Amino acid sequence: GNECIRKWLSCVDRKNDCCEGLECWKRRGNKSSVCVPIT
Repeated sequence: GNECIRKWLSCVDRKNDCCEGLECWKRRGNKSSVCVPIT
């Protein structure tokens, strides 16, 4: 099924929840870490 945080989503306390292919990246203007696409 689907048990993970999609892309471009807030991951304040869910850094290890980001879906496959994403990483909890901290922002500056947003002030809230979000799952970003990794290479």
